[PDB]
Amino acid sequence: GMSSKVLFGNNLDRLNPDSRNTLTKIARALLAVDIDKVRLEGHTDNYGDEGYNQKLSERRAESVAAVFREAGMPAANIEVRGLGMSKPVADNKTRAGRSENRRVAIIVPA
Repeated sequence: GMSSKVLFGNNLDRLNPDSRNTLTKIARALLAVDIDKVRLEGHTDNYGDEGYNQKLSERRAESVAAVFREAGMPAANIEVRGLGMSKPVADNKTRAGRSENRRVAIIVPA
């Protein structure tokens, strides 16, 4: 369940109930131990153009941000960033790699 990486289907930007429940637990844990800040970075595969992917990455990051806000984390303490297709961690040549690029990274910055 719990992971810093949240995955999405091809061209999708929402969260199913299992994902939302997992993310609520992460959010509530961070709230409980009085963490200052969470940074949510949205990402895409490189299919489609820069702008298309930029906006998709923003929608993904916002979906995750909303779960943190609903759990009680103030918006002022959440940094939401879409990086589009620019910072892959896996191989866009393959389905498996593209799948691992379709993500939000949950970060607790120092």
